[PDB]
Amino acid sequence: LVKIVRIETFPLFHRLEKPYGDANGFKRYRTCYLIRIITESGIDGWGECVDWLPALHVGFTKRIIPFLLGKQAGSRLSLVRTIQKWHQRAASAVSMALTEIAAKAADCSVCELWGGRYREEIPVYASFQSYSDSPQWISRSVSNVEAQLKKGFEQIKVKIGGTSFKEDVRHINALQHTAGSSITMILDANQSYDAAAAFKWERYFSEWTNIGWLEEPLPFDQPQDYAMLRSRLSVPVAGGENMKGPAQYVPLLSQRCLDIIQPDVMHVNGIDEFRDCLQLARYFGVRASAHAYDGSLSRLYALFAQACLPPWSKMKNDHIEPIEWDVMENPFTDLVSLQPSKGMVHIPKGKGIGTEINMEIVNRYKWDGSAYE
Amino acid sequence: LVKIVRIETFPLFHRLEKPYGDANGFKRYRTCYLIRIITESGIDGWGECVDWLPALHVGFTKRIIPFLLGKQAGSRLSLVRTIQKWHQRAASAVSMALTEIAAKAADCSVCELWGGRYREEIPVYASFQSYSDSPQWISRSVSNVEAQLKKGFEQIKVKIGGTSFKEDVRHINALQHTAGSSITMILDANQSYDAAAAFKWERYFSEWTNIGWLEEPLPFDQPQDYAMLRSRLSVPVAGGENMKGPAQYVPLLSQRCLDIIQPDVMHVNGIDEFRDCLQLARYFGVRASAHAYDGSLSRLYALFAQACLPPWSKMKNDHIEPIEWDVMENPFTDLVSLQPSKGMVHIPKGKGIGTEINMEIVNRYKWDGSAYE
Amino acid sequence: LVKIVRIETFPLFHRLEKPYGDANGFKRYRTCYLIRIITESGIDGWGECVDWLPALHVGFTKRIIPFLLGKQAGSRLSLVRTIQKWHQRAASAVSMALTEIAAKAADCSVCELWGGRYREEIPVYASFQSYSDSPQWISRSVSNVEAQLKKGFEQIKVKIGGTSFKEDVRHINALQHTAGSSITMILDANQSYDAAAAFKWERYFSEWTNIGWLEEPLPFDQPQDYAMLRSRLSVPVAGGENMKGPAQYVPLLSQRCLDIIQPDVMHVNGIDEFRDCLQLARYFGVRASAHAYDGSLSRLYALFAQACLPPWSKMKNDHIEPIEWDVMENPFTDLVSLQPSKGMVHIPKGKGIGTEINMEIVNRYKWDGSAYE
Amino acid sequence: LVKIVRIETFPLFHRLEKPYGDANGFKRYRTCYLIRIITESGIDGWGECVDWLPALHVGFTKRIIPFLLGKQAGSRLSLVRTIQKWHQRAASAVSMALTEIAAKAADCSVCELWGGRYREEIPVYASFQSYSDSPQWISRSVSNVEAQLKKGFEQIKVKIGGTSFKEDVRHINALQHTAGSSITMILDANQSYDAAAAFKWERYFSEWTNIGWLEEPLPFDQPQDYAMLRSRLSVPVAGGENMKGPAQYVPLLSQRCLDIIQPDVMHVNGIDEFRDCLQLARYFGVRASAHAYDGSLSRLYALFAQACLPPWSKMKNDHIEPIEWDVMENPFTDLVSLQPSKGMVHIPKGKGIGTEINMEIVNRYKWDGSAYE
Repeated sequence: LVKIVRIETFPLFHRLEKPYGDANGFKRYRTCYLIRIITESGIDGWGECVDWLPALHVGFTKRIIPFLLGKQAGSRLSLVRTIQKWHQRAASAVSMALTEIAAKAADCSVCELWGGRYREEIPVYASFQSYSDSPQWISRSVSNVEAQLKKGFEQIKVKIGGTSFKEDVRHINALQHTAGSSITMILDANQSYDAAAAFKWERYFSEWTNIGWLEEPLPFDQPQDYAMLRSRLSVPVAGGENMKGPAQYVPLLSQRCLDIIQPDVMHVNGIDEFRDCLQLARYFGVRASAHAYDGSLSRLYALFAQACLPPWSKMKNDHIEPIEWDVMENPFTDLVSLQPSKGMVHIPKGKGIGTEINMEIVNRYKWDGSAYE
Repeated sequence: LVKIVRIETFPLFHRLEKPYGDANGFKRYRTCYLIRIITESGIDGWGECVDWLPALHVGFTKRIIPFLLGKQAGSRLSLVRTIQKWHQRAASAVSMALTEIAAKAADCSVCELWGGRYREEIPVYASFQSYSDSPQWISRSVSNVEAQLKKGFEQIKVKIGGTSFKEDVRHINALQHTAGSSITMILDANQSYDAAAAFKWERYFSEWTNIGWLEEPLPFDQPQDYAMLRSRLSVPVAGGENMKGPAQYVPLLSQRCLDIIQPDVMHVNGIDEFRDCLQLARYFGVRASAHAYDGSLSRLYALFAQACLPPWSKMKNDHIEPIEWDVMENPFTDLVSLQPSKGMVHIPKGKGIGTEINMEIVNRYKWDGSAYE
Repeated sequence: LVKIVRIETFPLFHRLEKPYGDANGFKRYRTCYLIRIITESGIDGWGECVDWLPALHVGFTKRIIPFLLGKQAGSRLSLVRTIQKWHQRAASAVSMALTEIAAKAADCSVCELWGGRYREEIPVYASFQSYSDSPQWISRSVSNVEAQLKKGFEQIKVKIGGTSFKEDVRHINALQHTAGSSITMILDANQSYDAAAAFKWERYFSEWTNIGWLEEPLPFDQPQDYAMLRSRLSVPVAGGENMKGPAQYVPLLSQRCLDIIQPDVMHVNGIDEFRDCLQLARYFGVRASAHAYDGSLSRLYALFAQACLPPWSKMKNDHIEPIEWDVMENPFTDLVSLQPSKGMVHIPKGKGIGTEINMEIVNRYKWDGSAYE
Repeated sequence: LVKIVRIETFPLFHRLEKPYGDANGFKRYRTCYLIRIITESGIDGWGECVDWLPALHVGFTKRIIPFLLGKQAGSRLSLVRTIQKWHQRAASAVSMALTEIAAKAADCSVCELWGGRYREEIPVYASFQSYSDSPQWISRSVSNVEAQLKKGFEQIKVKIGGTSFKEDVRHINALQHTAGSSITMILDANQSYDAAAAFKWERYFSEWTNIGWLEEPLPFDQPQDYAMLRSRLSVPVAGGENMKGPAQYVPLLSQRCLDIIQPDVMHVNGIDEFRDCLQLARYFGVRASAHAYDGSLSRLYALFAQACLPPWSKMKNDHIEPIEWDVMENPFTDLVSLQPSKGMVHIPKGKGIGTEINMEIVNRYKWDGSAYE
């Protein structure tokens, strides 16, 4: 029954050396917002969220923190529920810090808190923001992908739908010729297309044997269009990274819209809601591969969640979905000291989250408090 | 700490002084099967299941126990999932025992283990096996109901569908005149009917203001008949107590078959799958009221689960569903010293399950090993 | 392995003393066509069909009999299958004679041949052809119904849809006032109506408590209209007496068109196909009440079939559907000596069909071979 | 004549010399449970079921046998329906025994009891448990298949879905090169996949001309996923071996889920319910090919049933579906002395089941009462 006594906030900001992006445009910076909740006993817990920092920082300092102080850290479901009404993304960060506190007070790991892992290794794919601001963007993308293939990644994700079909195809072709067919390739459209535009890829999908899935080809306004497209393509369709929770997945799965859902710990209403998304997928007989582009601490929670997820198939060697691993310039990957080895992540087994937040990163990237174009 | 070293079994049996029943026939006895899992550190936990005792006992002693000895008690998800292949009922009892151990090892209650409760009290309804083997069965039922109303139950469930509509209407009318409109009445058909037979009640549902729901009017073979009937009645329709897990509820809910689902901790694959049933209902926007007719220790788990469930409505004093409380002759109701007052059950707050199994009852009703019927 | 050696035919004809009818018009005569198949061993079997006698008699004498002679009586499925291609109604008669032969050669009853009865008593309703050729048709119908109520029939079927709604209502009202609410009344429209015309009865159905079902309100060209109407009425909808077999029921049941199907032994492809219709209904969760207006020997087979049918409900006193019992002038009711007693028929238990064909009737009503307006 | 006076039980057990399996894991032993029901007159009959022997044996000796003693053997429908409540598996064995008794008492074969056969020979396919515990599992499977092809099997079934697509394709390719296009190949996934995983085979189904069907690609939780996948593949889809009866097939067929249903005599509620499964398929216009992997005496019943089934097509030499023939190490294949020649099984024509249970095998493999695994 140990009360919350203090909460520290760490808005983080990093201007990118070279911009990159996807169909929505070029990213110029990366941000992160960490929280540390400290209880009466001294047991503490960390959380992570990502949103526009001026608005996010006041959400915490002016409303969430004053609410949380003096509250019972153990009333996790209740506290996260009430905060969800003010800022959903903040709510996810709080849910992480409170889970860490719980696991520590219980003297166990987070996976143990959840009833024990099924496995201690989780596959990851290298996730690229393939567009850059250069006429030579295709050759640079090819070089970047080659670099990561050297590291033993066997699965990659790259961007499409930001330029004409003809030009995207040239890019994908160039990657096929370097990577070869033993590398699995995922193509992310970031909702650029309509059904007919997406379908133009089918003639290539008919030939290629190494396409993992087609990701977010369409916006979600018309679920029936997803069901339509899915039944026409020769590769799996994934999506849903901007869904807010299990309730929003339910009708997409009832309508047979997707082969793979992709909840993001930070977009849904916290880690328990996130785990419910994964289970929902299992119950509907569909796959789940977390979106985690902006995560590091949150990404570790997605890995814990995957480790506690039952197999999706009876294939001895192919029965757990990979998680997204951002491979672009981003110092926040080091907030936790955990990296893949040959496309595989080994789950920390220690108490709480089994690892520590890298304070050098926290300190180096302290946000200067200013508005950032 | 938690390696499993010993498992004790307690088959229990009670011959009824006076038989009672429902549309499936008369119950002649009650049974219960308790297990006590003991770990290396001495931390123990209890589970309960119910099935025909000769076959259940051999399943534990010859398959389940030999498998569990030497296993790590904290690998709850994994172990339950493995046992679920040989025996779902057994897996449920195992899940409960492992949950108690987990909470004890964590030095918290089961509800705190799950992220903390939303509330401290849960409503219950008095559940009756209304039919007796007697021409005077209606008068008897009336007397039985009046007895429980004196204890301040505000909601009851009684049986229909075992005899002609005309005679069942006589029974219900008699109850209506004695209990009056302050008392909520739940009618349970136990799958006796087809849509047209069930629909005959509508002309009375048109007049009455105090029907809680119509329970299991039909078998579940044809889900579409449920959606059809639902749209025709003036009262909610509940069921699904014999569904084996959340995956079985999914198509029913996608098809808008039920107003209320009624999972049973002992019929689904364990306490975590049971809790997933309740979450699934919430995400589909349907109500969830646990079936708990057999069961005492499993009934306690159903109450913990309901305490950790967010509200179903925004009504200040009508936003959590009741749980079933068997009010018929059954000594196993005392296995756990928890009873409702004025139709409300206060949830135990102490470490583990916050209560002790009554060894007096366990010893008194030891099954003597004889086969029955 | 006993061959068919001889087959005798008995076209029967009876001019009605006073014509009666339904929405299709007045019946002026009744006909019956009996067959007797005799095997090498002397074991014989009877069958019954009903169709226009000139065409039916040549179907037998010129094609079916010459086919059947020298065939193995025991190859029932095969022989009935092949004859179905020439004349379906004849095929039913053959299937009956061959079943009788089988039961006799096996030294058991027909019910035993089928794996034993569930019960030995079957409820029947008195079935009226309510229209007569008189301004006083309502008073005569009232008198006819009163006469049968004296015999202890508790359920009746009468005709509607042959005249304006206003006039039919006057007739039904007159019957309600004599019979009272302890008599169950069935209303047969013989496909007179469209959805809107049928629905006009709903205002009366809203008031009456003793309506068994509404029978064949619409033609079957548009199954969706049945599904539509069923969901709007306050009484069950029955039909399907002109369906040719199980395959034709399947889509009506998949579309939730009917509460009760009504196969006719003589319209479907013989008795095994007929029993399959009954089982199909059970599997779809719907009721089955045989059409049997023109049957006597065939009616007995419908009774055997009902006796071998599992209950439709869990109601101790209401779990088997009645069969149709023609109560109009018709000497062929006496072809077999079996009559209801207070609305209940007791199934003959003896070997073969447990009864004999009444040869006095066969002889008295020999068809004179002439065309009959 | 047929009062039941004695019932003898024969649990049987065989430890495999070399384990084999499918995507669910490796089989280590085979079991069989035979019953012999003896009537007052000395007429007896046999039944077979398969389940975990300690629990199955107690179910018979303590519940089923005590119920049957003194009952009339000719009340087959009733007795089977009562037993179906305690134990479906047991009811199946009981149904078989009572059917043999019925046919014997009738002095005819089982097929004649059912109305006579349509045909005297039924095609079978060699069914393999393709996976072995060995790096050389592919070569072994190839050798095993070649061995059976030498016996003139023209159709085989092999296992997929237990390992990665890539490795399963290697296995199937190896089989294709050895067996060639004259041999029909059936691929059985044992519910390993989701739709997208199953659909990966389509690019090979596009090339191959000799695939019989794809068996159980998916679990049956979401029927709509089957209809979806069916419309995308170039080969028929079969399944349903774990459906409990015709009522469970109805929604699958209404929804156009399957090209082929695969009832199992021992998994449904008896031989009459099994035959209803096959009839249901015919009325829905779908194919029916019995699952018979375990079973020898029950396999014989499946063959009798198929001999009494009308053709599925109008193709002179391709109008009856094959039945499964287990070709793996299993001494219980000889319990009944019936084997295929050149992939065809000739149906026994003699009274009762036309054959004797091999008491040498029954005695050799007597279960010693020890619990296993």
